[PDB]
Amino acid sequence: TGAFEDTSFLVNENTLKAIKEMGFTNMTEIQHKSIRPLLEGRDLLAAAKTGSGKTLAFLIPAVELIVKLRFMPRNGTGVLILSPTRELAMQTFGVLKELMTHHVHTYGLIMGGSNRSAEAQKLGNGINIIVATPGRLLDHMQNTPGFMYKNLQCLVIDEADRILDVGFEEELKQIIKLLPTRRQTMLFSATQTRKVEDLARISLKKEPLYV
Ligand SMILES: [Mg+2]
Ligand SMILES: [Mg+2]
Repeated sequence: TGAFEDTSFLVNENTLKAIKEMGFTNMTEIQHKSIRPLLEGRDLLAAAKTGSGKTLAFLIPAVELIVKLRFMPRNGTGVLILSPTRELAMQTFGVLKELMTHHVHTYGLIMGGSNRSAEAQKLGNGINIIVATPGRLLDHMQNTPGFMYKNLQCLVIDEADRILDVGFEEELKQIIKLLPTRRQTMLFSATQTRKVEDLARISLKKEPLYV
């Protein structure tokens, strides 16, 4: 039973209600493979491509941790999603926007070269789930002082191979280092590369692999 409605206990009803209003009925392969285990709290290494429905795969358990632990603007940041490009960062964010329609928790797109000071003032408020792009996020983490990440629960790395290709290998190593180690970490990459396997060691602990 790969339907979405059988994910009620495991995932908040307000999440399923939104997803039902998105027009989805049944889970894709990676969703079925990934969600159940990710809810339990395992670190995933996924060999996924765009079109697999991987976005929802990582978003459902991400929003779940934020709702479960009842995060507030007070609590700083909870989930951190990394995207190579602005196109994908925005893409993922639009989905997040749809999924958060029946939630009160704070979410924002702290990505791309676009008005740095307005983002800083925004993050100061307390943004629970953040869809971001690496190079700019590190800039906030090193320079924006009122940015709280100490409470981080989930870290998602979308299109890992594509992140390295745009030249963010060092930007990655430096965000991960500065992140609290007690966390769930998810790694999605279409192409299994030598470099990809290396930052997987840095990011993950003992992953359930999914192809
Ligand atoms: Mg660079
Ligand atoms: Mg991928």
